[PDB]
Amino acid sequence: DMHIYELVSRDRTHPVRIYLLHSEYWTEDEFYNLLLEAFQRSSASDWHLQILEVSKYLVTAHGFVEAGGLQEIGFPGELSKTEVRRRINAFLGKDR
Amino acid sequence: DMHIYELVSRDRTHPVRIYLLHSEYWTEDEFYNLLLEAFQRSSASDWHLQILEVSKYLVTAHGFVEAGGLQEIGFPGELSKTEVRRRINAFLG
Repeated sequence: DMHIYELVSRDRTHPVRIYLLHSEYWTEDEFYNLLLEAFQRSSASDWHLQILEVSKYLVTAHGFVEAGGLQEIGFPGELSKTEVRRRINAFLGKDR
Repeated sequence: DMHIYELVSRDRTHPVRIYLLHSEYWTEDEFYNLLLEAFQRSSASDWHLQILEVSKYLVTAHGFVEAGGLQEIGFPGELSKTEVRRRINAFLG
């Protein structure tokens, strides 16, 4: 039962999202503490670059594996199966 | 490599997020088609129940694996390594 750890570099037009996987659960505090650890062997760059370094350290030092990305599909819970199917068909066009 | 597929059921009080992992990459369209595929087998329920049926179908029929959840930390891209450290500490204490 794997767990997902995301690191975000916030930006107006060029945000960075890194999704890491681990087989174990890390509490939020443990998670933050991991970044402090990374902060010791990495350069003093700004976050948009530092995020890359922290990711590299979690992977090498603690067994996180980087995922290729995340795709999402959402609907209101109240939405009938017919309207869901409606919305999906409209989205798919001829790729059905 | 490994890819994440998240199904969301939006609600006023009990939103539900389900995170699925797969070894293989599926386009959004293919992911949508997977839902239609599951719809062939599933009940006539509203989405808040349907989502659970779709998840189970993706898992048992398509080799998707459910993840336990998702945790996230974010900072402004422009933020210095110095201030990042300070926020982390502020949060921890």
